[PDB]
Amino acid sequence: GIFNTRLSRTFGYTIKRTTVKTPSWAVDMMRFNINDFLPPGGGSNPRSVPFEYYRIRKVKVEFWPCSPITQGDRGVGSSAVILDDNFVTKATALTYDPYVNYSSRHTITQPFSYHSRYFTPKPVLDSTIDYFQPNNKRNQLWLRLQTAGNVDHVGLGTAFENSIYDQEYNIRVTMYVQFREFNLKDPPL
Amino acid sequence: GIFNTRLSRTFGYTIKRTTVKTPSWAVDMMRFNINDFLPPGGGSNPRSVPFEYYRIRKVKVEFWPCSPITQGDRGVGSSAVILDDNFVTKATALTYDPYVNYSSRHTITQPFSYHSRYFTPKPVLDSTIDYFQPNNKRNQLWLRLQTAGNVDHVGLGTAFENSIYDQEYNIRVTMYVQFREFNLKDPPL
Amino acid sequence: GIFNTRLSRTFGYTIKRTTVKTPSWAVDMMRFNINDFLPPGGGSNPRSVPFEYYRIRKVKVEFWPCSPITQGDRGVGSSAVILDDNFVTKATALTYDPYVNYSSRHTITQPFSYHSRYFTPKPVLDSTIDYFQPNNKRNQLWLRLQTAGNVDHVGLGTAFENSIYDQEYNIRVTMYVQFREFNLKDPPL
Amino acid sequence: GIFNTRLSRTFGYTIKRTTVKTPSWAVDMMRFNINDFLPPGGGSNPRSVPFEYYRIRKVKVEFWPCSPITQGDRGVGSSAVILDDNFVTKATALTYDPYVNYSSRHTITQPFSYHSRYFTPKPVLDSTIDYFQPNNKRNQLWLRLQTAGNVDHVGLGTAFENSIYDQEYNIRVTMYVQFREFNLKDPPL
Amino acid sequence: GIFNTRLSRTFGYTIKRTTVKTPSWAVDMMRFNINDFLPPGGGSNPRSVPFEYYRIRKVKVEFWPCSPITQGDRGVGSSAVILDDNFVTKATALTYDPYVNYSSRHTITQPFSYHSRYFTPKPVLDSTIDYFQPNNKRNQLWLRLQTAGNVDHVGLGTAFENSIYDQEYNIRVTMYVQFREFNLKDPPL
Amino acid sequence: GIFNTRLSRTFGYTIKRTTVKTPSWAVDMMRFNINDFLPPGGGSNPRSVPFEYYRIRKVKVEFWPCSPITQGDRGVGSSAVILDDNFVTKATALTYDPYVNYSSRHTITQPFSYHSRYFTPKPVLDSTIDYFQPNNKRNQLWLRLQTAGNVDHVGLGTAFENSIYDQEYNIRVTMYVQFREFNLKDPPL
Repeated sequence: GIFNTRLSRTFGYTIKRTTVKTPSWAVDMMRFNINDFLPPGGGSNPRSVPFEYYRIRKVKVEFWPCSPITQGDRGVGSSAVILDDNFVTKATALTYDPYVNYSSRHTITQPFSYHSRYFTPKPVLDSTIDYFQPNNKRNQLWLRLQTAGNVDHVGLGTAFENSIYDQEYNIRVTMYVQFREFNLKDPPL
Repeated sequence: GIFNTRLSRTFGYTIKRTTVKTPSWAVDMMRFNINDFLPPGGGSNPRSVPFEYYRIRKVKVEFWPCSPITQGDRGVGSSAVILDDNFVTKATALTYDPYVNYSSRHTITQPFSYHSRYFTPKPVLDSTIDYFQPNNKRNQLWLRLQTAGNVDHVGLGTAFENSIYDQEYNIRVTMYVQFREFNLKDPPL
Repeated sequence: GIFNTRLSRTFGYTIKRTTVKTPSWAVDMMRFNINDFLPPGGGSNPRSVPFEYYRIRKVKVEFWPCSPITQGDRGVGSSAVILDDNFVTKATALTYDPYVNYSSRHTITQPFSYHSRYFTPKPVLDSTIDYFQPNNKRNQLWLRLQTAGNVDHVGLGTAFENSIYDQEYNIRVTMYVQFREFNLKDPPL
Repeated sequence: GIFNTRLSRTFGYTIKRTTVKTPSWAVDMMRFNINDFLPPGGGSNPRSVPFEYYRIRKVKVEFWPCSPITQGDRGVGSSAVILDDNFVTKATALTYDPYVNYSSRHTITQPFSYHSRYFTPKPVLDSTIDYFQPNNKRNQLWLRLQTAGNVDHVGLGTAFENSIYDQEYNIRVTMYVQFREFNLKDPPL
Repeated sequence: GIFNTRLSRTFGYTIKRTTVKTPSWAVDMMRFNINDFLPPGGGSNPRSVPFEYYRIRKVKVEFWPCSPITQGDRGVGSSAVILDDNFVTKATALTYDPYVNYSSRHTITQPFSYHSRYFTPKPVLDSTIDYFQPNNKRNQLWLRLQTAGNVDHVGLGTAFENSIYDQEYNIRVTMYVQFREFNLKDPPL
Repeated sequence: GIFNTRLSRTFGYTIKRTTVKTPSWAVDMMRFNINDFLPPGGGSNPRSVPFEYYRIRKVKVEFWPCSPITQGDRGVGSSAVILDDNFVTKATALTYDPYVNYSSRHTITQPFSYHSRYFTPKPVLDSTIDYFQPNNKRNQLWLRLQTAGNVDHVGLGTAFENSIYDQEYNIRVTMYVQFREFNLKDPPL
């Protein structure tokens, strides 16, 4: 019983100002979990979408700027796809862009420019070995939609060039999911 | 955002015994509401299936017998489709089968025989005028999936021939529904 | 169980004389109900036509004159189709023909001339909102054939030019109806 | 104004037990009249189906058993079509099956088996001469739908083999009729 | 007598500032009535457009910004189509975007960006049941153009992200309507 | 924004009796103005049909008789089309029919006979020069729909033969007009 749908979530991210003169970059990570998109249900149905299995097909991360088009001290960054839960260490002012030479690098124009990334994440099945599957719609694993313990999906790391002014963003993540085995429970009343 | 699925519900019905010698029939009615198939949800989602609109496409009423194949004093009844909320009055021992000459009559062999009816119900929009639409998949009205006040759908009336022995049934109603406008709400935690 | 038939009814209408010199018009309305065409039945069958549902397909209103061809002070009127239960107010001598500029106006030659109107009426489901369906034979609503409380159908308003002489008419309304679900009940005797 | 419909009626028949050891048969007759299927109407319409003429096209006699499938002392009988109102005399325990060598004989397995007969009856126009028409849909006579004096149609005789146990049946006769000349009368109220 | 035309109306909407630090959204609703687009007429014609019936085909809601392109603290919202008169409750600072996961969601870039929505509304025939028709130009109901009591059409709800600065908009609603039955009345003078 | 419609108006005309023995004719004129068909509106809309421009395409003048078919002293007259506002002088008993040799003459049988004239009028732009356009639907001038000062259109003159009895008529003029530039004004309330 397949049901392809779309789930979204919005949150903020700010790159604080720095008095440093050099071009330094701010590094951060981004994971994706389905608990943040799918709330708990009620009653005999533990989740709000009554299905048993799921598998995330795609994610769309949108960096919607919060800064005016008149803001100066512009910069240039990079967003890369990291499917293994080993990101570059979080840094405030690093002397280089680590994600620049990555094959999945897209340039981030800053601060007042929109940046989208559309990709297929991978689940963290074993963080010790960090193995994942290649892209195959027919062979992608089905995970279970747990009650409160779903596994973290992974796949984006960023590097933003710091500035004299604060750079704020409203980040909207949209997960395109595919469920299976409609499992609604209908007790009497 | 269409999602065709299937919702079921099971309950009992018994035709008590009678010392009456004549062939008399027991008349009863059967309505269908979505509250009995779809429970309430939890949190910001008032229902367990996160959709706004619905429309019932078909219903399958199954009379699963509870009686052995050796039971005697067998009989013959009738099930008809009544799309307007004006049934024949409920009777214990009526001297005739009212639903026999109906154009939608199917014979009910009793007591140990299975009886199915598969049809398209109609909602009770105005019980004073009792108007309904003909069968058209493209023009069927969309109703709202209310929180605790959904409207009763209608469409089956029965007439069972009484017997010296009690005739029990386990009735399984299956509604084939079609939802629209996925409306999941994901607050923080 | 479809059965298309034809039901008729005859009654009178008179436009009384007036000493008024000007050309004035007499306005009146015309509704259609099935109780006036279908009498009550007898016994377990509440109506004389043993069916459950109905829907009026067409109506033919015929103004058969009662006046001789030698009658003078002739005039000219208008008949229009009003499918919403908000007619021009009934008037005895109005200074104009209100139904003249209506898109459904047919000229009424008076007094000794025959006037027919053949159209599809609409039921009064909600007089507050006054909504109706367009003409579609496949999508027309089925109403219930009530026992003594059927809903009024609507669709004709007239304007007759007054005269020194009385103008009488014998009005024959013919409704072309379509029933469904033969529901005869046959108790013993 | 043709209207083909279907009228039904249900009643009981029992073959009482006998201590007789031999194989004996119980003979009985079965006539069909439209008064038992069509009740009287009400008011100016003397009958509940407002038509003038009728002619019976077919009849379906269904012997629905009342006995369990575990009942012993089973037997074998015969049902024949007798279109002339001269049946074999009614007998309780006759030493042979009279209807066995009839060209229209169908075997009746007893007691827990269903038996249907579908045929075209004939009216009793003159019981002295006992003449009837062959099967022709285009040339079949139209009779009048009388008020309380309709003519008996004929066409089935049976022979059931007696048993130590009582053999009960619920007999459902369905007549497929064809009416003509819709004659509804609509007085005022 | 069909006449397709276009009626417009302009009004303001402001999202007041908030000292709240979090990303919160301001929720509001939007209904459409024809009294706000069609004024009352004069004399025997109660309305300014001389027609009897109407049905709204489409509506175009245009959020024309009032804010400069240099305004900061930008945000991201959502507009959805709600055809049933049960909107998300009006809120000043809600901790999430309720209309984000709706199938009819369009992103609203704020504050200095234009947002259009073009859709087919539905009338509020019964607010208790909240039923509406699917999109069909041939089967869409005709309503009556009342004098001062027309029914509210429905179909848009919004969620705007709050900001430190006031976000003003000039909202221009354009209804594409279709009238019927030209009913001009021409008394003497 | 074109809108072709139809506007009507009804009024009386009488040819009084004369003791004169000779055949004399009564001459009269007939102009057409849109103020007599289109009333004033209300509010910011000065007219009841909310358009700016107009041009009259056709006019249908219908002489509906008021006299019985038994009336004697019958006669013969003439109706001609006069597109320039210079009619034959109005006369009570003229010794000849002036409009008889006109190329646009149609015979008027009197008194109990219907007479129609269907033609394209012309506006009175300059009564001193009296110039008009030939018939061309594509090149016909658009006039302005003034508030209370519209220009008179012209195009019919008549000659009725007098009689011993009074000859009354109910004259119904129907103008087929074409408007342009829908200009509805919708202030607040």
